[PDB]
Amino acid sequence: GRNRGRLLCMLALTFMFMVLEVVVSRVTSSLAMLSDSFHMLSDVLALVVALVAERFARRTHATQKNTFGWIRAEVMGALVNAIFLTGLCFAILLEAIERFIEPHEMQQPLVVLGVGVAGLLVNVLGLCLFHHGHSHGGHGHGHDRAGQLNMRGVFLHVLGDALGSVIVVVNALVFYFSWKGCSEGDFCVNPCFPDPCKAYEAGPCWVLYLDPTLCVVMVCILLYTTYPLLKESALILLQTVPKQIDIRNLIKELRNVEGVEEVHELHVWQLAGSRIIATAHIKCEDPTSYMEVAKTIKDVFHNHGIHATTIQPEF
Amino acid sequence: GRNRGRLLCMLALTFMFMVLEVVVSRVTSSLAMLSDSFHMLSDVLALVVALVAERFARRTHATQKNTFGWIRAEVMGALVNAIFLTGLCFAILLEAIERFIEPHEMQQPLVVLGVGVAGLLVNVLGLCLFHHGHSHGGHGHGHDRAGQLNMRGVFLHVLGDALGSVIVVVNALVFYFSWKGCSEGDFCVNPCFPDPCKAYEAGPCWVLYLDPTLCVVMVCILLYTTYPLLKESALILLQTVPKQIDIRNLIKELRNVEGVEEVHELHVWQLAGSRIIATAHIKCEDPTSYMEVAKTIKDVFHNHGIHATTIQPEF
Ligand SMILES: [Zn+2]
Ligand SMILES: [Zn+2]
Ligand SMILES: [Zn+2]
Ligand SMILES: [Zn+2]
Repeated sequence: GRNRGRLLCMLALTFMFMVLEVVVSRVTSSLAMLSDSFHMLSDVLALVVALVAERFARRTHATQKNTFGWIRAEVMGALVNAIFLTGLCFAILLEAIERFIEPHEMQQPLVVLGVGVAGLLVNVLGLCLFHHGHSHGGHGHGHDRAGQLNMRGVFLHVLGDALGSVIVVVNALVFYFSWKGCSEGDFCVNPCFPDPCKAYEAGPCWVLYLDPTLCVVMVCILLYTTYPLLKESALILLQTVPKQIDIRNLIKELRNVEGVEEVHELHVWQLAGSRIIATAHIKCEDPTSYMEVAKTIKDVFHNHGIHATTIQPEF
Repeated sequence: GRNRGRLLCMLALTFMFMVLEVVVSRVTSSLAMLSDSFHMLSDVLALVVALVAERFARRTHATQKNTFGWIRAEVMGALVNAIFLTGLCFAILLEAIERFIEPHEMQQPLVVLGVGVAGLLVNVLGLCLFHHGHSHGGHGHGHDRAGQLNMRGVFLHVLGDALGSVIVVVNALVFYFSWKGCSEGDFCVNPCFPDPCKAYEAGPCWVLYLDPTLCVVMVCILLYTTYPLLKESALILLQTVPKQIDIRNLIKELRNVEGVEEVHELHVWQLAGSRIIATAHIKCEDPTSYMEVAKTIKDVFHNHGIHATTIQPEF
């Protein structure tokens, strides 16, 4: 409820800021603003993926197209958001390099500054806002993490953009305060800026390379903060034993338990969130005591937290 | 062996064509070629993430950080390649739109045509070249798909680029054969092309919008051919029952087996490739006949192909 509401609100606000950019470009007769319209198309794509994902994670029930259900869909949503952000980070880095090798000068600094401040406000609002395993429930004795991962994915995109907004605002301010370049055409020369199109002193060209370098630094930050989630997400999709559980201790402890000849094929794997699933085979001697033995076996897995289990007797 | 060899060969050839583009740009004093040097960073990135996938998928061996192995790592490699291609497709579409709204004219058509023909040859070479679940093996009676998915992922990128090379070559040819635009400056006017920088008849402007539209069409093709894999890959990561297996028939057939009145918690899920894993609970009356009953139970799962199983008795 709350999560879907937050995502829908941000998607709606994102469309509103898209319309604001388009109309501002229309009044100003500029096209790079329209280019900013498309970054907005990309934030809208992250938000829509995070959401298919919330509806779907909710169908936590035993369908027959998935005997397990869909919570893993939410983890995958987090994963794909992370991968999308990493791809956008690489494309941003390659644009930063392309602007380092080819400096780019912009026009109408005031409207750029205004749209950048508005985007900074929107992104700060988003960052403040976004701050059948038979497991989550039931003691589990028998005869929520995914939400955090999905929101951290959306939070990283919003942070990414926010850093983009900070870079645009700072660059526009530095241009307006410290760049005195010439465009009138009378006593006009651009020594630093190459490519002064076709055939006083211009502004300090060092400032223009202020834009690339910070962007590069920016992506590093994002990549750093992106790395744990895509690690965590790709391990929720690798059937790796969760870090809290160690298998060597489990094997020796199980065998310690009475009546148990062995264990073989112990697979412990983590479902989406805290729904760790473990299946085992346990050799015994007397099948009748097997049941009490199996309850002891359930007690072990249990101490270790694995409260969903299937342990074949293999007499 | 063969797969790692193909991937390493294409990565090496990709670096060679990167160096060729950089040196050609150096001789020609052009920078958009350097832009082509960067798409190359992306083809190289797919090729590396398709590989770490190959390196890991072979460690199919009961580790204690992952009790299943890493074949799922290969499926995830396929998945991430697909997602990367889809992201590049969206960015390409948004660049195509940005060039539709702002037409772009290029210089030095001959070197662009040569690099495009070389890239077309490289991409055609790549397309012709790239054309413990205890399941793959063992009868499995007891007391390779992932490679296709990973290569189809790499094949789709290579196809994507190949279509990019075809578009660049065709556009360069059409410019050289049907575009007679003016740049000398004497009896010179660009009516269609707006933004003729700062202050005869130019070439037909309809051709210049030839570049955007085809690109858009191109991405559609890619998206179409990309959709099944990312569906197939994201279901290998959703624990959904494989399409060949239906659960309703399985439940009734297991119930029809003599000595069984119950099944509960039937989970059937597909490991990476054809390593379908199914765990079940089966209630019985006489534990001694349970063993022969369990062999019958193994026969059922088996017919259905589920060749790894754990089936707790719950007497
Ligand atoms: Zn963004
Ligand atoms: Zn317990
Ligand atoms: Zn490519
Ligand atoms: Zn069989």
